Amino acid sequence: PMNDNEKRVLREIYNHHNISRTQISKNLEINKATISSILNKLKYKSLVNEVGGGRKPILLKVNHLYGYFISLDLTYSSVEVMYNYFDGNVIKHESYDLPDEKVSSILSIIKKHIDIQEKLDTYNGLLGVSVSIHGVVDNEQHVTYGISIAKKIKEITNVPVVVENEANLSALYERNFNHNLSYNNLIALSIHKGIGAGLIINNQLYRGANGEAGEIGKTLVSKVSDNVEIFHKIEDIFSQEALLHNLSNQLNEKMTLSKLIQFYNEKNPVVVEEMEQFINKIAVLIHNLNTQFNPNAIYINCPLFNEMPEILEAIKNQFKQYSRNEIQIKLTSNVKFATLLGGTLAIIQKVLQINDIYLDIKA
Amino acid sequence: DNEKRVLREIYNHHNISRTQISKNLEINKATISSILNKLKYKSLVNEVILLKVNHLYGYFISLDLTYSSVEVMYNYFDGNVIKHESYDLPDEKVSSILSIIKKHIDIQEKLDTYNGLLGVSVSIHGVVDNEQHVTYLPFHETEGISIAKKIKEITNVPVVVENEANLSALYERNFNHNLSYNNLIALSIHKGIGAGLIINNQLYRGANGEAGEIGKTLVSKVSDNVEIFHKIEDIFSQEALLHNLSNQLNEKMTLSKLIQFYNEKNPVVVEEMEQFINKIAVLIHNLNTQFNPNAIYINCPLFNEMPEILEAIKNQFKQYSRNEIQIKLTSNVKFATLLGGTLAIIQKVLQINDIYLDIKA
Ligand SMILES: [K+]
Ligand SMILES: [K+]
Ligand SMILES: [K+]
Ligand SMILES: [K+]
Repeated sequence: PMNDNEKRVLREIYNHHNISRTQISKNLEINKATISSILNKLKYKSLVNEVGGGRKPILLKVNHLYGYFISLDLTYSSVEVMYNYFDGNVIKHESYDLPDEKVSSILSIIKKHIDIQEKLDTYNGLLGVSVSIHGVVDNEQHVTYGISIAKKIKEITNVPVVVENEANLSALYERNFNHNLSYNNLIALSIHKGIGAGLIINNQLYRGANGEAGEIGKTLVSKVSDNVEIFHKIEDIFSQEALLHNLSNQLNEKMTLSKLIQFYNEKNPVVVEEMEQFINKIAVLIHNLNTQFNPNAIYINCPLFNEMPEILEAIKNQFKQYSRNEIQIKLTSNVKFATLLGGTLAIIQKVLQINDIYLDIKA
Repeated sequence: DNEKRVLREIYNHHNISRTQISKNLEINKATISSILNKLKYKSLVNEVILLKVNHLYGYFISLDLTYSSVEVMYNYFDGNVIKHESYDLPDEKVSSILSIIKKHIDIQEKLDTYNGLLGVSVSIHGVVDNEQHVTYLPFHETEGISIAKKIKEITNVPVVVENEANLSALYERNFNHNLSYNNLIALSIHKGIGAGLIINNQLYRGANGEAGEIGKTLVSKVSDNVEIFHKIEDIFSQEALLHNLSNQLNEKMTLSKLIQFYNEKNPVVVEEMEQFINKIAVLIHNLNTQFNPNAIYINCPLFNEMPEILEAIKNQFKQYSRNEIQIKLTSNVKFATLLGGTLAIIQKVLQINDIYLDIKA
């Protein structure tokens, strides 16, 4: 009957660390008697606990032992497995090598290394699974890029499942990480094999009509050759994979990220020249994203930049040649866990059926 | 605010019964009758069984500051057009705009309404930040003057200032609300390239009011082994097209001359048009991969004069994408911007955020 007000009070508890009963009442404009009644039902269901002059305030927190969630990240070479308490806090994290591209190999890892009957000292055990992918998910949870990998995971685990693009999940993470700065407009820019963007617009993850918003890697740019204008996808020019493939052709050897960093630190001229060009293209890309979306901030997740964070200053310096806008240009706020923790947020929101959980999980 | 909800229902459903309002809002008939009696008492609503927004409560002014004119639209309280006037703009000066406003608008005139002028919307070819500061006005000389403050001082009513493409997107939202297109773009192609963005049924302006300033996107061209970056509005805006045809044909090219030379099948013009159509198709593909809207509404004077070019854009778009995005021309050539302005001032004065009224003239 009071399902909505129970959800509202629970959301306040997630969003405000050790909030008082009276502060919940004030935030929601609901009388103290009704807030006390709602809290008693939430305490009775083991969802919330009380925290251990004049009257002492009653402080509330989410009961981390109510159950746990699993956040999965299906990368190009691994299966990342994160376990989170009901309050979002990290229990443990594991990384498994992915022997090949097969979905069967992913499912084999999930079956072999995840014990779904394990309660991890929680009352209800596994409550839900988030799945992060390097692909496109439509608004009806269909992976569009026999049976979907998410539905295959839903059957193996037998709990609610959410599937989402990795850049979209990282943007949810950045929304909550920078919520204290009120950055209600931001972009999580992903540069790896492709170029992807997680878009936060007016504090909401914007997915577009088909879940393809922020598929910036597919943007077409022209180059006139032999008096013929040819269009190319920007991710075929300056994704990290395109940079490595280009350098493999120029140096006539197989280039890996580790070799690129080594050759760059050694100041190999072919690599230095290509890096200056790559840095310039990314600076122009940030300018273009700013004139299109005009966010408060952009958070770049590029393995090369995470290994050499000083390149952020070269991007910022090159950006100044094109624009005087004060957009915050940053690297990802959490190299290891932004995507995984964004997944934790998405599964919490789905299982609870509560939007705008602003919880900033520190890990 | 149930009083605001009932008023919004009456705006959104022209002639709605007391029982239909009750059903739409899930509020009992007695409370709806009580709310309606207060709204009738305030002269905001009139009876026709059916309820209508009292058009004689007052009126609004919607202004459009174009490159060469000051467009002045008068609207009743229900949004209906009273009249529209167009004044020549002698020069770029903001002082000349204010002189026209002071000379041709009688703010004491009630126009048979009870309260007279209730508010003014101002549409500009430029950037307005979220604090109503005009931060970019390319074809007009500001001279330090605050458009918002100066029009508010002259008219003594609430004033909203907004980008023309943003106002056109607000107009398309109302026009295509029955199709539930909560994500759309109003693409403006004239001297520059601009976009009004509707995201999740709301006008998205960005952190500085610069969202959709797509004309400033930089693209590179290698010349004499040097990579040079250019703003796309300097390459394929309508002005840029006319400029490159002026250099190729060695004569001053106007829109009227372009259409004439195109219909005559002048080879320089026919090839440049095929290239222009292709660049706009790629632009729509790029906007779709960036924003992925339900629909895009293009406002380009060349396309409004030759609407069949929409089919050539749609055909060329299929070479790049299989997406089912609706590609259309503006739903109202003459008044989308002005009527979007009417909507923005109605929403501001009433403090009601999702009004879907669709008048066309
Ligand atoms: K990445
Ligand atoms: K995305
Ligand atoms: K100003
Ligand atoms: K705009």
